[PDB]
Amino acid sequence: GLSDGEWQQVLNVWGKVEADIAGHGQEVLIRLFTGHPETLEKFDKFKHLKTEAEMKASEDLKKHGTVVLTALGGILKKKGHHEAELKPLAQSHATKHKIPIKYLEFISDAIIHVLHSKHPGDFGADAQGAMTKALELFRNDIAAKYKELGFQG
Ligand code: HEM
Ligand SMILES: [O-]
Repeated sequence: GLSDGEWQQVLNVWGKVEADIAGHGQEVLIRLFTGHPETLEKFDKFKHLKTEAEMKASEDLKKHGTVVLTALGGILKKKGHHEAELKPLAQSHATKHKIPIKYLEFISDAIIHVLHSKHPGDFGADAQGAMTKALELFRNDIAAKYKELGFQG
């Protein structure tokens, strides 16, 4: 798990996201979709986004980014005691949305990238370490639920 000190770093970093949830969420999704176009195909409602300009101009994409980061933030604030919050997300992503765990790895990486891009020089090595541990814990707990379901893709 994460130490108390690491959790404090995670939630300090998260304050930066909370100042502009929509902006961070949009950039995370655009980073995901442009780096990994297969992920866009999982979103019937974003499939029409044929260019990054279209992605940037999409208010519904920003809206979904808000939904995604709001959910993640609620999970992070539980500091690992997130079974109730995480189980339903894992199950909806496996059974309804059909999201392979690889794509959760991709979005975790996107979050780290966006944090550096939006806060260059203000996302220190300790902060990156702590946030990485938190995202790995999130991903790994989802992975356990995916295994229960026998879900791969
Ligand atoms: C940080 C990781 C993620 C979080 C916190 C998250 C959160 C959410 C939430 C809260 C919803 C709405 C409720 C639900 O259906 O469960 C949702 C819907 C959805 N998610 Fe995610 N998600 C994540 C990653 C992903 C990834 C990586 C993909 C695909 C590459 C994805 C695909 C979808 C799709 C297709 C929907 C339905 C969208 C719609 O048509 O309204 N999610 N997600
Ligand atoms: O999502």
